[PDB]
Amino acid sequence: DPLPFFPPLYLGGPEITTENCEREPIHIPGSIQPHGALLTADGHSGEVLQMSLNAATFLGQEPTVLRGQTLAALLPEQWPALQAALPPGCPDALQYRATLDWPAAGHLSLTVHRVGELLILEFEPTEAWDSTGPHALRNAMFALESAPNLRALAEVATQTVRELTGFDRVMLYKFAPDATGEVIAEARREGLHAFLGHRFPASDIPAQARALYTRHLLRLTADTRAAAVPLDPVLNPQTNAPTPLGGAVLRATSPMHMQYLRNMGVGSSLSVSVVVGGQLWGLIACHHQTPYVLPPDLRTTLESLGRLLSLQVQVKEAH
Amino acid sequence: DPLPFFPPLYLGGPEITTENCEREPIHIPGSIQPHGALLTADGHSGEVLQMSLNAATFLGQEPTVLRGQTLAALLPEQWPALQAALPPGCPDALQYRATLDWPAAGHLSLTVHRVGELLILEFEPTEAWDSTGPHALRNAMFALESAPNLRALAEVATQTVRELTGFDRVMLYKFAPDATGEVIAEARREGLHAFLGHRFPASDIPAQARALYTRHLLRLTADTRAAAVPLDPVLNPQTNAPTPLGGAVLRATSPMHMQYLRNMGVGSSLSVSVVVGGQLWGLIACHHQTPYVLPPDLRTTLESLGRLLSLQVQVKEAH
Ligand SMILES: *C/C=C1/C(=C/c2[nH]c(/C=C3[NH+]=C(/C=C4\NC(=O)C(C=C)=C4C)C(C)=C\3CCC(=O)O)c(CCC(=O)O)c2C)NC(=O)[C@H]1C
Ligand SMILES: *C/C=C1/C(=C/c2[nH]c(/C=C3[NH+]=C(/C=C4\NC(=O)C(C=C)=C4C)C(C)=C\3CCC(=O)O)c(CCC(=O)O)c2C)NC(=O)[C@H]1C
Repeated sequence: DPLPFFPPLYLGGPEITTENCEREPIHIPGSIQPHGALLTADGHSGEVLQMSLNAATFLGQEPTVLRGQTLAALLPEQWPALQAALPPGCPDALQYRATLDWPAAGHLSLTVHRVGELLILEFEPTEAWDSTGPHALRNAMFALESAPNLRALAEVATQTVRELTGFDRVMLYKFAPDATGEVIAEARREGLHAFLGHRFPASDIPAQARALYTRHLLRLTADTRAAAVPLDPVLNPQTNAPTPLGGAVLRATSPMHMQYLRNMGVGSSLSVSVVVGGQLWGLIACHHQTPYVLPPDLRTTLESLGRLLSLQVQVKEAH
Repeated sequence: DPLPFFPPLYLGGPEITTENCEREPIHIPGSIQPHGALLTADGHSGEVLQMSLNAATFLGQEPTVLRGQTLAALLPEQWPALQAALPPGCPDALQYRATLDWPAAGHLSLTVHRVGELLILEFEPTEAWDSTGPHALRNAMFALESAPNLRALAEVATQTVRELTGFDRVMLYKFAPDATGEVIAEARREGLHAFLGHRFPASDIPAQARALYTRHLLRLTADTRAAAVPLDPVLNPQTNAPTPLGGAVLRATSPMHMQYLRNMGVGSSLSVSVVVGGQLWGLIACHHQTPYVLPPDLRTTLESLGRLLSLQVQVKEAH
């Protein structure tokens, strides 16, 4: 049961310290990570309402020009499909995805979700050969199914995610009822110090983060030294209030957690929730030594693997 | 516990009737469906040993020319990857998949699996826009997870598979302990007669088919009037014995079952096993009124959906 959040910094909220960090409003940082661009749009008319300041880098046109234009004009070939896929009242985790062409190498991957009356559109560069078929997940299911017990399932899950992603470290981090955690399996690059069997205080993943991670099952920091890029305007004009970004992987990471990652020598981090009977059971927690953008198709594969693993854990815990 | 099979027709076995059909060797028909091509190759040297008679249609070169050539020569860009993906002793259900270019429209999809010392290579045409992302499955998982009980899960599963495939009819067919079956959910085109709630004798899916369907989880008939195309030579030269084709979706369907489908007015059929605690629990059973080749990526998506559904059933039955 998390504490209520304080206002974010851009609304005069307090600075976050180790004394108050359970109240950081991590879902509304009003900014994104710089490896992609974000727009928000009215859910009915498709009018573009907010834009990340870096949008020209990815979209080819300046934020000041794009604002107020409709998606019906900007994305004539996707707007109907997008509307149909995300009707009013749909779950905020439901996503529409499409691949767009862009004057640069590879393509742009577009991911969209709906929060209330707002559509949130994420654009990130993707290379052609950076596709992952349904086979990745399909082939992986076999070894997960043959695991004879919970610990063996955990060991195969971390090895499989490391093989699929190439991350330097992949852990299964299990929560105890007091919200402390333990690394119960780990696949890692030879020579990296082991976190296997190590336990960590509840404060390392505070209660509002655990709540968020029960609703939105994947999040990441692509570069633990990269500065966030503001949304402009920072408030959603529909509401004159902050834009919820929990459902966007481009959401800026809490600075407190960015410092934690840097202190561990981590250049890139990603985790996927394992949710069992509606409760946060654990995380598939991944590190890389250097910045790294896991491709959208692979992130989606990892999400599905998380759901599979949650069901396999739920089956085994009943036994 | 199925009866032992008789020899196949091409080894002088008996004709199959309603009196002996539990002994039809359905896994070794020595032939494939005509919408793709099949080769078999030695698992170590990659020498091509058998070829479907129609291979020139898909590969551009005549069967008589391709035989005896090595995959190292024929597929220089895939042979190393293929070898690495399917090492000796790997599960016969494990697959390697790749998309090849071919002088015709779209591409060729290549699917490979290993049985003993043999590699079995299936080639089928696929269109560019016939790709299905990991998102299809990922988005589908939500409604399956929210289903409040087993029957509701069944209803959402059939509707979801019908939405993903466009099939005229999608059923969940559940086996009873006496191997009879019941259609426990059904999504169908308006106006088609309902099979919902109908029960069927065990003989409609005989014991050797149920055994096969416990190991190889997807099979189909793309055109219920299409004649099978022989493999040549029909016997695997490694063994001087029939080539097991259970793991190839291009395997020719039992003529008995083809007639059953025609009697039902079905033009195309596909099913996916639901396997719970290693036992065949049921099938996701699909019909179309006319011939139809579900694309490889969508078939793989359906496989994964079957595994997901099996785990969700297993979770709910425990409760
Ligand atoms: C006073 C505030 C604190 C704090 C805040 C915080 N932590 C997170 C998110 C995560 N913390 C994680 C912790 C671990 N990663 C590890 O590798 C290990 C052990 C080896 C642990 C215990 C993880 C996995 C996350 C999830 C994010 C990710 O996978 O990178 C947040 C939320 C970040 C966000 O989503 O914006 C916050 C606010 N952590 C602290 O220790 C104290 C100082
Ligand atoms: C004497 C032999 C018989 C026989 C053989 C047979 N049947 C199958 C495979 C299937 N039969 C299925 C039956 C149903 N489909 C339906 O729509 C309904 C009810 C509405 C039923 C009861 C199904 C679903 C299959 C699986 C294949 C598929 O999905 O199309 C085989 C094996 C075919 C193969 O894989 O080569 C065989 C040998 N069926 C008979 O009724 C008797 C005459």
